[PDB]
Amino acid sequence: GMTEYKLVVVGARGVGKSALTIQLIQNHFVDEYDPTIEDSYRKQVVIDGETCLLDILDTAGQEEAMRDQYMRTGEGFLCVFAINNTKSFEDIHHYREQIKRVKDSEDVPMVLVGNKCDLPSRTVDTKQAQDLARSYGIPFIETSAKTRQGVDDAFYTLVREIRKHKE
Ligand SMILES: Nc1nc2c(ncn2[C@@H]2O[C@H](COP(=O)(O)OP(=O)(O)NP(=O)(O)O)[C@@H](O)[C@H]2O)c(=O)[nH]1
Ligand SMILES: [Mg+2]
Repeated sequence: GMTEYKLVVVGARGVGKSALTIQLIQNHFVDEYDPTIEDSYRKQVVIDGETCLLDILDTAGQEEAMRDQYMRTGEGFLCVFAINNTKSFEDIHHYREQIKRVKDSEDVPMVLVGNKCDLPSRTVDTKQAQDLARSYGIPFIETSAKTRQGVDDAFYTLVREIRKHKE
């Protein structure tokens, strides 16, 4: 595609940032846990009639100190938590606050992603996460990288949010 969208996937360790990205790009589910330092991907897609290029940065999970470099370069952010990891959900606000500080824009293209919805051990209610997304004024998408549930939707929705912001 010709229009380029710089997407950045952030969230706590182990929530499925890489598995989501690899499902989007390569269409398979990675069962292993290989911790990320930083990985870059490219994908040509047609969204809303426009062929475009997704430049995706798959980042290292936070330990608490997100890297300013990709918070400055990224145009939109996938903020990922796991529905069986209450702490990863509580962590989200710190990630959004760090991005908003670096951007010095009150609106920043973001999508909240609740991943691992295929698991039977949910501790984060869809309600709690929806309340957060509504307060931020951003979309909330539940995903499974394993079942591919919501994966395209999460990334494509983020591109739509970037489109409204830059234009
Ligand atoms: N059941 C299930 N397991 C998942 C899902 N997404 C990821 N996992 C599993 O969770 C583990 C961590 O996933 P991974 O994508 O590596 O996480 P990450 O957020 O990239 N971790 P890091 O920040 O260290 O790079 C792996 O064993 C992976 O298979 C999902 O939707 N469902
Ligand atoms: Mg990873």
